[PDB]
Amino acid sequence: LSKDGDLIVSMRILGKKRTKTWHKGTLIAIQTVGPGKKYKVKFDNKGKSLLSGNHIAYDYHPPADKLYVGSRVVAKYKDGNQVWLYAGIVAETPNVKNKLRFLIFFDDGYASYVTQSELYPICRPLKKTWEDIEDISCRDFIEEYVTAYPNRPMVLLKSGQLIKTEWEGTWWKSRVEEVDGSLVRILFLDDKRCEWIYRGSTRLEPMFSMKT
Ligand SMILES: C=CCn1c(N[C@@H]2C[C@H](c3ccc(OCc4ccccc4)cc3)CN(C)C2)nc2cc[nH]c2c1=O
Repeated sequence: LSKDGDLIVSMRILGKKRTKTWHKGTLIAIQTVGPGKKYKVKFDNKGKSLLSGNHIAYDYHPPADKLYVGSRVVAKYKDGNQVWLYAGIVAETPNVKNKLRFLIFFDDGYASYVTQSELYPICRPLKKTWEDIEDISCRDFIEEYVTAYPNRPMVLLKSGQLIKTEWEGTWWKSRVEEVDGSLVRILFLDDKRCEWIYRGSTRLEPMFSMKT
C-alpha cells in the first residue's frame, strides 16, 4: 500500500518507541499485514520501527470540539526542564472550573492539565479506546471512569488539610499544598516529595474510605 485514508507515505508523523515516549519521524511505508496494517516510521534520530495504527499520531493538534472524554491522545509532560511526549486519555474537556484546560490521564498513572496546543491525536485508536493500555490497573480505572462519566466521586480538600496518602503500599503522613481543578498537590511529610494526584484517586485516604 501507499495510502490508508489520510495516511500517506512521506508525511510527518509521531511514533511510539520501546521506551513508551513518542518522537517525530516520517512515515516511510504502509504494509497490509494480518487483518490490519502496520506503519513503518523512520525517526529523526535515524532509527526505525514498524508500528500498529494505534502507536502513531498525527503531527498536528486536534481541533478541540473533536476531542472528548475517552479520546486517545499524546501529550507533553515537562520533566523538570526536559519535555517528553506520552500517550494518554482525555479525562476533562475545557471549562470554567479547570481554567479551560484538558485533563489528561497518562497511560502510566499520572494526570495533568494541558492545552489544545500540547495535544496530538492518535491515528487509529481502538473503538474502546482504553483497550490498548498495557497497565491493567489503568485499563480498568479508565474503563470505569469513561463508562460512569459524568459520575466522578472526588474528595474535597482545602489547602492546608492533612491526610494520609498511599505510596508503595504504605500510608504516609502528608499535607495538601495546593488544589487545581480535579487535582491536588500532596506533600509527603517524611521524605518531602510533592506529587499531583487526581482528587478521585484512592491513594488519598478519604477517597479510599468513601470507596469501601
Ligand atoms: C512529577 C512527575 C513524576 N511522576 C511521574 N512521571 C512519569 C514519567 C513518565 C516517563 C517520562 C519519560 C520517560 O522517558 C525517559 C527515558 C526512559 C527510558 C529510556 C530513555 C529515556 C519515561 C517515563 C511519564 N509519565 C507521564 C509521568 N509519573 C507518576 C505516576 C505517579 N506519580 C508520578 C510522578 O510523580
